[PDB]
Amino acid sequence: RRGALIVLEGVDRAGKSTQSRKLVEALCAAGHRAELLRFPERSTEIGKLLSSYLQKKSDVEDHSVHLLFSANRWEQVPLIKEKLSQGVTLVVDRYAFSGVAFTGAKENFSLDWCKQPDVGLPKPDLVLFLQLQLADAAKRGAFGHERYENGAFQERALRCFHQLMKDTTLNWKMVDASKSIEAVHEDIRVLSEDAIATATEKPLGELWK
Amino acid sequence: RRGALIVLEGVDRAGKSTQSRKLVEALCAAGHRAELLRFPERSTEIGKLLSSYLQKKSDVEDHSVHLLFSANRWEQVPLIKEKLSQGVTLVVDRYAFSGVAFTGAKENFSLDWCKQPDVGLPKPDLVLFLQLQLADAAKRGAFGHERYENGAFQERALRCFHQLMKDTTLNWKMVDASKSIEAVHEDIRVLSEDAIATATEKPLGELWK
Ligand SMILES: Nc1ncnc2c1ncn2[C@@H]1O[C@H](COP(=O)(O)OP(=O)(O)O)[C@@H](O)[C@H]1O
Ligand SMILES: Nc1ncnc2c1ncn2[C@@H]1O[C@H](COP(=O)(O)OP(=O)(O)O)[C@@H](O)[C@H]1O
Ligand SMILES: Cc1cn([C@H]2C[C@H](O)[C@@H](COP(=O)(O)O)O2)c(=O)[nH]c1=O
Ligand SMILES: Cc1cn([C@H]2C[C@H](O)[C@@H](COP(=O)(O)O)O2)c(=O)[nH]c1=O
Ligand SMILES: [Mg+2]
Ligand SMILES: [Mg+2]
Ligand SMILES: [Mg+2]
Repeated sequence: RRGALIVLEGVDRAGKSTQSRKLVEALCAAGHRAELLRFPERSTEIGKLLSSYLQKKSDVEDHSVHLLFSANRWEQVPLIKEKLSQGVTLVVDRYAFSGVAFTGAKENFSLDWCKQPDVGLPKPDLVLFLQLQLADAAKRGAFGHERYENGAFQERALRCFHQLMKDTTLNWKMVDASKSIEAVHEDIRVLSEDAIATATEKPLGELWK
Repeated sequence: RRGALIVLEGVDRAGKSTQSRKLVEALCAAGHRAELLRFPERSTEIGKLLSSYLQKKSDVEDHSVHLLFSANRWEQVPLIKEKLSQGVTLVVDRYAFSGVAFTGAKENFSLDWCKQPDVGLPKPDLVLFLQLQLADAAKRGAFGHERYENGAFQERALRCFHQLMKDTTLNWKMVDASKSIEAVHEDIRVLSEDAIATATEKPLGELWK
């Protein structure tokens, strides 16, 4: 019976990476086959160009870089489909919603244009959005030095995330990411176990189509 | 007064590269400022991944590779816009129509999906399509060893080129590429001088939007 495709999204410092790793751990301890994936996936050739751009070691024209982030996803599709088909649940730290939110926060990029490259990807069974006080999120240390890590940019991407949340065909769940690490974890684990039990029942969908 | 953006398209061996170089030469000898561009532009980091894929030194998932060909274009947009704004006419050996025709010849790729990444690019003032007997085109030596260089694939891309030709908002001109090199050249040169004279009159357009 297939695994579920579970995505964690949220603004920076909302706890996506910590909860993603802890969810895989709890799922494996509850006897599921589960694995962690992340985007961008920095180890391929595309991913290294992307990693360079984000660290500001290089600049890349905005359209091209949007397309590189989408291709980075499509190159892992064969692996995603295979693992799900084998009953492995995949927990993914960011996906195409981050792709659309971060480019669409830039001037002159329509939401529509930014979604197209990602149309057709494996459609998540569950899209968790980790909500946190952008401020009460800055009290989570301090913006890193990477591109996009500043307040104003974060605010334009959060609006984009909110447009994408009006999709009713995507199973979006909000999570209050202000609680402790263990409490966020328990909320996430329960919605994920629920999605996994239903997933083995419907075919993997296609994103935005 | 801006330069014109002139694109040459056609199936393999139709003479796109030879006519492109000869057109730039004739335009420069007639006192215009003109330069040659080609896609893919193999000297950037993206272009090297693309060059590797085409030579079959590497394989790349079909969606990702489509997106890489489009990003390769967008990374030269700043340069395209600047040169045109300075009165330099640009002669481009293949553009987004080849991008759409070659991926859309693959199974399960809609024309619509394949056009999106390229929506918004600098809109050619003149799109020359070099028509030639796919057969009478094989008498132009023999298919190279690169990807896509086979009859059946060429036939599916020619159908895609034909769908794209129903656009009425693109100034498409057919050229009979079966004649000699010098005769094709003279036909091309005259339509290009004509487009250059009108171009200095309307703003550079946006492709497919
Ligand atoms: N619920 C939480 N409460 C407090 N600190 C947290 C919480 N979740 C994560 N942290 C810490 O906040 C920082 C950002 O967490 P991280 O998982 O990297 O978030 P993201 O991937 O969303 O940026 C890290 O130091 C992490 O350990
Ligand atoms: N009109 C023409 N007639 C005959 N041979 C031609 C003609 N144009 C080009 N050639 C030759 O055909 C081959 C393919 O031409 P080329 O310009 O590389 O086409 P493309 O870029 O469309 O593949 C080359 O050997 C070229 O010199
Ligand atoms: C997956 C993805 C991430 N991003 C962003 C969000 C973050 O700023 C950055 C990577 O950050 P991270 O290490 O916090 O996950 O890249 C895009 O701009 N496009 C994309 O497709
Ligand atoms: C520009 C472009 C070319 N192509 C193709 C057409 C040719 O097979 C190949 C490059 O060939 P060339 O050296 O004959 O111009 O790449 C795509 O598949 N996508 C694209 O965006
Ligand atoms: Mg993280
Ligand atoms: Mg559309
Ligand atoms: Mg050529």
